[PDB]
Amino acid sequence: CGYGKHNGPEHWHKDFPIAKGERQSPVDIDTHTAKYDPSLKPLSVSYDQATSLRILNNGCAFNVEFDDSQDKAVLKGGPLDGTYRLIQFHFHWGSLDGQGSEHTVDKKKYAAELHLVHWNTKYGDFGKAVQQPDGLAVLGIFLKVGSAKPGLQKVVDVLDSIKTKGKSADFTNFDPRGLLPESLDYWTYPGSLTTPPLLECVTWIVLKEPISVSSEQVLKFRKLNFNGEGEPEELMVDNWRPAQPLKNRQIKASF
Ligand SMILES: [Zn+2]
Repeated sequence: CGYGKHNGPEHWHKDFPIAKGERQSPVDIDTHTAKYDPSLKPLSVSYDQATSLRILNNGCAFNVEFDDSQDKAVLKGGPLDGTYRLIQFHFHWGSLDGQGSEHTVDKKKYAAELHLVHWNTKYGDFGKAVQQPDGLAVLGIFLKVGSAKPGLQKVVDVLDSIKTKGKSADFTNFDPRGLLPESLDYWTYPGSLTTPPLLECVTWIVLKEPISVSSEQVLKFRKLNFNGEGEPEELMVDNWRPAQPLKNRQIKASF
């Protein structure tokens, strides 16, 4: 995941030619071209039994990891067929409050974007699922800066213990329901992972309503480091891929 001046997103296609593929993410969501789809079934976010395990700085972002060895936290419904298990969430964010999201809405960039990553249980494990066109479902939630998000603060306050690449910390009993907005109204389209290997295995479900976080919460994201301990400091900021061509896809609205 290079995001620097010399290995950023514009360079990824040399190692990962699918970077110029037909169903790459993120995309700009043009709210006046998306169409309401009455065939969509209700979206079901079932996180009551979620079991968080750990938080890891992987040099790209930080991942909050879940126990996915049973259907404890699943996403169903919407555009999805079957059951998708929560494996981790992470964020992308900017150096400045006016940038950081991956998806855009009518070209608007948000300060950050939350990705709750789920895999289709029919494929047995995550690594098999990413090889399938319907392998993953990613729930995307925009972050704007305004009032503090109480449900995010436990995350913010462990970041000091995972400052550098390769550090992890115990992160049990975190409830990801605290990161959801009130409304589950969404846009959906077929896409890809937004970091290498950029595999075209994702059904994207992007919520229309952003959550608000405070300036102080996002400033703590920006104190993380892309580098490992003992290396020259490179602040973990602007870890987002810009919008990719929509090509032969239709974005559908649930509302
Ligand atoms: Zn992501």
